[PDB]
Amino acid sequence: MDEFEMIKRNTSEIISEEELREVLKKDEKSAGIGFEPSGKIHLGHYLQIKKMIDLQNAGFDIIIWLADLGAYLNQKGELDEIRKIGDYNKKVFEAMGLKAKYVYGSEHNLDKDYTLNVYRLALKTTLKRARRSMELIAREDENPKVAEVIYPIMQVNAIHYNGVDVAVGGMEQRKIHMLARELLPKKVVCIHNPVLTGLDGEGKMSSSKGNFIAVDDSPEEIRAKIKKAYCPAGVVEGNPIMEIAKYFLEYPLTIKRPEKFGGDLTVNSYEELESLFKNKELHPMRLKNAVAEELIKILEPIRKRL
Amino acid sequence: MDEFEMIKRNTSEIISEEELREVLKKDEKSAGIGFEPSGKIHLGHYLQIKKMIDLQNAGFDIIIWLADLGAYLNQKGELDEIRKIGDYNKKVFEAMGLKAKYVYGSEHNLDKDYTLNVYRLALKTTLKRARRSMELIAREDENPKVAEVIYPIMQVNAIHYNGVDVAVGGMEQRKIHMLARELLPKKVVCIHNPVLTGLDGEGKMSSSKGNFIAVDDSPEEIRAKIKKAYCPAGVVEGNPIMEIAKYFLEYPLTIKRPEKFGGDLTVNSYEELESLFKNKELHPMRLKNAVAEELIKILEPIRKRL
Ligand SMILES: N[C@@H](CC1=C2C=CCC=CC2=CC1)C(=O)O
Ligand SMILES: N[C@@H](CC1=C2C=CCC=CC2=CC1)C(=O)O
Ligand SMILES: [Ca+2]
Repeated sequence: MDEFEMIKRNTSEIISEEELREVLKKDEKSAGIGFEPSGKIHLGHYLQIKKMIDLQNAGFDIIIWLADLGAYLNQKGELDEIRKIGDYNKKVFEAMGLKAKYVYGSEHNLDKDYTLNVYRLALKTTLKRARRSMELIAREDENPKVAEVIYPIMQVNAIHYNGVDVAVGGMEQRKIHMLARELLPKKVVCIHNPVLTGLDGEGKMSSSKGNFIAVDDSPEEIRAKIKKAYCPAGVVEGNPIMEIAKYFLEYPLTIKRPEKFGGDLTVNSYEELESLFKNKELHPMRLKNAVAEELIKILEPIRKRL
Repeated sequence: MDEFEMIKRNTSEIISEEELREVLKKDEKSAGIGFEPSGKIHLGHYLQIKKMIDLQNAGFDIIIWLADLGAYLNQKGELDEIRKIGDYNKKVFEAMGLKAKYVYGSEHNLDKDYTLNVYRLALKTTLKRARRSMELIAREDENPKVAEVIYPIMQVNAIHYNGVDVAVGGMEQRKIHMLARELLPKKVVCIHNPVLTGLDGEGKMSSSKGNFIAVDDSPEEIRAKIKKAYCPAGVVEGNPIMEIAKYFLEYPLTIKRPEKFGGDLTVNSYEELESLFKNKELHPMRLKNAVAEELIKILEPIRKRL
C-alpha cells in the first residue's frame, strides 16, 4: 500500500506491520509522540517529526506530548523553566510544517483519574521491568531515584490517556512501549525511528555533548559543524554525514567538482551516494560541503518561520 | 539546477552539458525528436517520449516529427500507409501525456525551400559519412539504395528547419546528430537516450524482431512476455528486466514476497534493486512479477485512451 510504504520508510521497526495494516483501514486514526522539552531541537527531533508528518498525510490525527513533568522526574530542572522550553519546542515543531494537537503533560498528568491509573499501573509493573525500560533514557545518577521508575508508567498511561492507535518514538523508547502493549487493554502499534549518530562519531545526537545540528542553526554554524564532523573515507556505518544524506537530503543531487577530479557527480539516490563513498570515488570533504549546503537548503523554511 | 538534473536523468549522453546550460537561460527554447512511424509503439518509444516530457517541464516547446518520408526512404512500405500509422502514433504520444506540436514530414519535407536546403547539405556531406551515419538505422540491404544517403540529409535539415535548440534521439541517432552539429551554422544540443535491450536479450527492442512490450499490450501479454524474458539471476548488464526497472518504475517500491523467501522487500531506489539482484537477494521470478505488475499499472492509462 502507498500509505504503508510511506509510513515504513526509514523506520527501525514497526510493532507490528500486520496490526498497522489494520489501523490504516479505519476511518479515524491517531498517533502520538512525546518529547522531554529540549533547549536545542536537532535533526534527531526532526527525523521523528518527519515521521509524524507521514502519518498526518495518511489520515492520522497527530498529538505531540510535551513531557514537562517527565523531564522533571528525569532531573532536567524545575517545572517553570521546562515549560518555557516546551513553548519554544512547540514553536519549532510547527515551523517544521506539522499541524497537530500540542498538549502539555502537566496540564493532564496530574488530574485525579490520571494519577490513579498511574498507581494502578504501578501495581502491574515490576521494578526490574521499570528499571530496564529507563536504561537509555534516565539521566545518569549514582543514586537512582524513585522518580526514575515512575517516569515509564506515566509514559505508558499517556498512550492510554491519548487513545491513539499508533505510538511513535526513537528506538530508545522500545522497552517502555513494549510495557504499554502488555499492560494496557488495547495493544498500541509502535513505530520506532533510528537513533542518529552524533557528529563526532561518539554516541547519539543530543542537546548535551554538542555533537548535533540544530534545525535553526545558521548557515555558518551548519558548515563549521559539518566541516569537522566524523567522516572517514570509505566508511558508511557510524558515519553521521552519510546518515544525514540518507534521512534528510532530497534526490537527485549534484556534487560539483572540477574535471581534474572526475567532474560533476549526479547522484540519483542515497544508495548511489553510498556506493561512490564506499569506493573512495568521493573525497570526504567534498561530501561534507555538499551535504552542508543541501542541509542549509532543507532547513531554510524552518528558519524563516521562526 | 533541478531542471538540468531532471533532463539528464537516464540519458546516455548530452552533447554538451555546457551548451545545454546556456539553452536553459533563454526565455524560449525548443526540442525535437522524430520517429519513423511504427505499427507497434513499445517501451523503446516510451522512454524517448518520457524524456520529451522532462524537457517540456523544463520550459521547452516540444516538436514531434513523424518521419513518414524518412520511413519511406528506409524501406518501410508505401508512403500512404506510413502516414496513417503516424496518425496512430500521434494518438499514442498524446495518450502518454505529451502535449506537443505534431508535424508530418511530407507536409514540410517537399516544399521548394526545404528541398533546396536538402541539396545544399548534400554538397557538404560525403557519401562515406552519410553511409556511416546509417549503420544502425538502415534496414538491412545487400544492394544499398541512394535513398539510404538522402535519409540522413533529411534528418539534419529537419533539425535546422524546426529551429530547435535541442535534438533528442536514441544513441543510434548520434552520428546523424553529430553530422548536424558540423553542417548547420548553429551547433544544436544533442540528448541521446539509451537503447533498450530486447526481452530475449538478443539485441535492441524492435517491433521487427518480436521482443518488445507494446504500450497497448494487455496485462496477459505483458505478463507472458515478461515471464519468459532474458533475466539470469545476478546478471544486471544486458538484462532487459533490470533496464525496465531502471527506466520506467517509480521508487521507492515494494516487492511482495512470502515470509519463507524473506518477506516483503522495500526498495528505496533502482541502485538498491541493483545491489539486491547482483547479490542474489532477489530471485528473477520476484523481479519479473513485480516489473510486470508495475508496468501494467504504468501503461494502463495509455491503454485506455486507445
Ligand atoms: N520518553 C520520552 C519522553 C516522553 C514522556 C515522559 C513522561 C511521561 C509521559 C509521556 C511521555 C511521552 C514521551 C523521551 O525520551 O523524550
Ligand atoms: N532518424 C530517426 C527518425 C527521424 C527522421 C527520419 C528521416 C528524416 C527526417 C527527420 C527525422 C527525424 C527523426 C530514426 O532513426 O527513427
Ligand atoms: Ca522569520
